[PDB]
Amino acid sequence: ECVQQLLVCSQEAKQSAYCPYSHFPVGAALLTQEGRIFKGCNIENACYPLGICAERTAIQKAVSEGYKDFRAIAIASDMQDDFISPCGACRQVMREFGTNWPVYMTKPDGTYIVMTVQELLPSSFGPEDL
Amino acid sequence: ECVQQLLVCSQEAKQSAYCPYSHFPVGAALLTQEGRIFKGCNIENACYPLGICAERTAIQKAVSEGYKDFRAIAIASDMQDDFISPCGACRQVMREFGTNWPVYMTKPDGTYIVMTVQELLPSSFGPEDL
Amino acid sequence: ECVQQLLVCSQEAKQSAYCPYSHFPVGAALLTQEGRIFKGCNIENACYPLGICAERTAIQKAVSEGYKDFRAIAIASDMQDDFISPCGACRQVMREFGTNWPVYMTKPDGTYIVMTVQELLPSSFGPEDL
Amino acid sequence: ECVQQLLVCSQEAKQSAYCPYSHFPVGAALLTQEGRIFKGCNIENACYPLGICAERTAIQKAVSEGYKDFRAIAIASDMQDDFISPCGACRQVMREFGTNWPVYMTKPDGTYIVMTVQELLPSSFGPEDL
Ligand SMILES: O=C1NCC=CCN1[C@@H]1O[C@H](CO)[C@@H](O)[C@H]1O
Ligand SMILES: O=C1NCC=CCN1[C@@H]1O[C@H](CO)[C@@H](O)[C@H]1O
Ligand SMILES: O=C1NCC=CCN1[C@@H]1O[C@H](CO)[C@@H](O)[C@H]1O
Ligand SMILES: O=C1NCC=CCN1[C@@H]1O[C@H](CO)[C@@H](O)[C@H]1O
Ligand SMILES: [Zn+2]
Ligand SMILES: [Zn+2]
Ligand SMILES: [Zn+2]
Ligand SMILES: [Zn+2]
Repeated sequence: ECVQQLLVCSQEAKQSAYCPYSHFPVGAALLTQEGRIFKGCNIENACYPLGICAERTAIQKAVSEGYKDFRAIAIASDMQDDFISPCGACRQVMREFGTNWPVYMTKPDGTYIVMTVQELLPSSFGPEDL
Repeated sequence: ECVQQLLVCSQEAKQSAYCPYSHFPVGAALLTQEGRIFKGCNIENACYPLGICAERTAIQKAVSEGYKDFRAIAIASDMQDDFISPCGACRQVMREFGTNWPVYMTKPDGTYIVMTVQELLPSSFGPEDL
Repeated sequence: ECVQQLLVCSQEAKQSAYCPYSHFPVGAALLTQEGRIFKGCNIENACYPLGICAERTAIQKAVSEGYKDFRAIAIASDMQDDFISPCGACRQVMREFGTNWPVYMTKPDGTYIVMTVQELLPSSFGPEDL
Repeated sequence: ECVQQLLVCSQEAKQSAYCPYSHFPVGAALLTQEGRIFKGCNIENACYPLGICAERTAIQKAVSEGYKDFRAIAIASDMQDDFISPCGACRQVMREFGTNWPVYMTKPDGTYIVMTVQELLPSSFGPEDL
């Protein structure tokens, strides 16, 4: 039941969210095999397209530290009627570093649904096709 | 058996591909409900991130023409041992305009596997969560 | 080939804008050497990072159609105070296909200011750097 | 706070670069007002459009950590002929957090050229335009 640890960490991360345009804060906490946890939030830009997601910010922070072996990730948002699910782009970056690790799509209260990168990105495009 | 029509159109589209960096040409042919077909290819940039996929180029061309109701899309590449599958990002743009339409992931010879946007992007993030 | 054409064409292009999130419509009119014009608009996505600008939509349309020349491009917005300037990303895609050509930053007023791709993105990163 | 620190720190950052596709490593060292430095590298993806630059990786790391100030940033590459300049997209993300601060474009030589965010992206699009 260490999932609990991640969830709180992703809600903490959500606090540093820079989303002045959508006002839709998002946080994520990435867990490596080593046991270290990397936090990330969405970072928008006046030119919407140049923004970045919370999952991407965590993965990129971890990869820049040398951690490329992930065990799981938890996403948090202020949405109530829906679990917070990663977008196609984020699912593609996750895929770059793993196919069988769990993604925790939470709700503000602590409830969540879990799916692996493969389940989220079936018949995925990947490194091997290049 | 009009799928044939799309496939050829996506291979035609693949010819205008501007991929000097990956040398990995990709074409796509989008079919609207009206029956019109929109072609697209990947367009790279020295700064890799600024590039764009073939599916995205077709959808964006169609949307800029007022077509937002899609019936199907076909992707073509020069890859042999794998069907050409859309990346997470492209699956997210498709989702923006439809959840139940077919995506034709072809092979150079004409063989292919088909899946809907939903199957490709399960538990998807979408407009409604905003 | 002529300014007026670009002013009205980029203005019409703005009409197809798919921007339910920003409510900030943008249009683009890319004039090729041949004399053909390509219209483009901003096309947003529920996941902000996956939207795309009017200029890129226009350029991508052109390239996918075989045109990589470009004599000029005009941008338009519903912004009455100040001319819409392209975002750094667009300047970067513009540069991939030339650094001298003009970019017409306009106002609904019909009034405009013009700057070359090179002036918009000085000491730029490009294909030569490989 | 000091040039030398940024030159070596951006150089180390380049070591974590995940660039199996371009084989073009890039490092970034963002100096915050506080005096803390954030390293970043380019992190590519099988789908080129989904990679991310060293500067954005560095900036995003910082912001997610609460820092939105920035006193300067240095870029580094294995490019011995010419200083690496940031791509338009990076300049655009840089601008979102200030337009005056310096950008140190370097050479493995230790030699460099410096230009402000504003000089790199003149007559820029920004948050004020909403
Ligand atoms: O970080 C995200 N992760 C989860 C789900 C959707 C996309 N987002 C962010 O939500 C905002 C609305 O698109 C924008 O800041 C995205 O980066
Ligand atoms: O258009 C694509 N569609 C299908 C599958 C993967 C991603 N690509 C392109 O393949 C190249 C390698 O990433 C790059 O130009 C992408 O835009
Ligand atoms: O097309 C654009 N071109 C010029 C100027 C700004 C960036 N945009 C669009 O404006 C909206 C605000 O970021 C978003 O839909 C962008 O695609
Ligand atoms: O990090 C970068 N910063 C500065 C200069 C160019 C763009 N890049 C990276 O160089 C590679 C070539 O486009 C790709 O991995 C980009 O992310
Ligand atoms: Zn995402
Ligand atoms: Zn794609
Ligand atoms: Zn733009
Ligand atoms: Zn960059």
